[PDB]
Parts: sequence; C-alpha cells; structure tokens
Amino acid sequence: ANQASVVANQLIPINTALTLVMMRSEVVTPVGIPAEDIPRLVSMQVSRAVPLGTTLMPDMVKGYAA
Repeated sequence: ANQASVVANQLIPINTALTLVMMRSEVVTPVGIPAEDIPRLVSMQVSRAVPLGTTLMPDMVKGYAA
C-alpha cells in the first residue's frame, strides 16, 4: 500500500554514477527499489539510461543487492 520507491528525477544517462539530485521518492506500482535506499545508491551506476518518471528497479543499478 504506501510504500515509496526511488523514481528518476531527471534523465540518468547510461553508466553515470547516481547523485542525489537524480533521485526522488514516490509511491508507485509495481514497487521498485525502496526510497530508504537512496543514500546507498549515490555513486552507483545505472546499467541503462533511466528516463524521467521511471521507478528504479534493482536490475538497473550495477552492484545493487538489497
């Protein structure tokens, strides 16, 4: 029900390390990576370009394990 996920706040280009300006928290379905994990994600790289408005999913961040 009101579980928040990381949603792309701007285009995140392929193989660019994530900065906190790139990530917002939002309740959406399907559930993706929990909002709580935004601190962890900083400096990790995404494996594909993530468009504005897209929920970050585990399989899009290289090196992610929850």
